[PDB]
Amino acid sequence: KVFGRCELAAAMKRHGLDNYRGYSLGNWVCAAKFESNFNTQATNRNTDGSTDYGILQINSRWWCNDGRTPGSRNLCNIPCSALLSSDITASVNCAKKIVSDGNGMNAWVAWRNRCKGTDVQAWIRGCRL
Ligand SMILES: [Cl-]
Ligand SMILES: [Cl-]
Ligand code: NA
Repeated sequence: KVFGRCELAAAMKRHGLDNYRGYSLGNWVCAAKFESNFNTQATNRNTDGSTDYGILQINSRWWCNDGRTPGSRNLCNIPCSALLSSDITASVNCAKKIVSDGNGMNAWVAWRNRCKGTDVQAWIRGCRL
């Protein structure tokens, strides 16, 4: 499923991401835009053989099991395929654990390089929330 920008903002808000760990909703929408282009089915393979899954491109090296990242962990206790659902609950619940691990949203490279220090509120402007 490819979310609209306001559609995704409303779903993230319902799932508790607005101001979660001090990150306003615009940060989460901005990160999803540049990580996956709002596409829940996005996958990308990393150099170390791990793979990023879903609308927030969560890495199998640490966070989910795809059966093909040797020595990896599964800290969100989910199959990586669950991160590709049209239902974003699994992605949100896992992202909540990631952003709480000490490094905030710096875990997402696209957020650090393209969202951090910008007017992220522009990503939710005009949306009914
Ligand atoms: Cl915002
Ligand atoms: Cl980047
Ligand atoms: Na894993």
